[PDB]
Amino acid sequence: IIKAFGILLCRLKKYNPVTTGDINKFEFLFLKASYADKHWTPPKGLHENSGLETAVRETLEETGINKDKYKLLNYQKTLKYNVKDKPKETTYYLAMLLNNEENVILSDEHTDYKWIGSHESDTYNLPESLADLLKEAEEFLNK
Repeated sequence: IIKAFGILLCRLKKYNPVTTGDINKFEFLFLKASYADKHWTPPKGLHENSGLETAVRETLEETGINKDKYKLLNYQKTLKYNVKDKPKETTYYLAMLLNNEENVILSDEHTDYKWIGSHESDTYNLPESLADLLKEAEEFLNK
């Protein structure tokens, strides 16, 4: 079972079109893989040798954002997918930025970053499981 771990990093939206109803004030960091499928995902990476150690290191390497720049919230999820018919699990840990204006620094693994919401799932061509992830995360963040 191949294991990947990432941090689902959220921030507060800088603007809301509507400030009336029950709304989604939050948005998650998504990097666009520079190769192959050009996948959009949260920052993540392969376990080596704690899943959170993995998450924090790969998030650092992938975005330049260290653990001290964000607060790990009490929510997580595991997505199971088969890679070339080999069982894989990716666990994401919700974390919110302390500074809403923290700047993403990409490595050569990605070409683009966007802060998105669960409603933008299809536009970003996210698998139903990552959309589920975003949905649940928003449920948690807005409760």
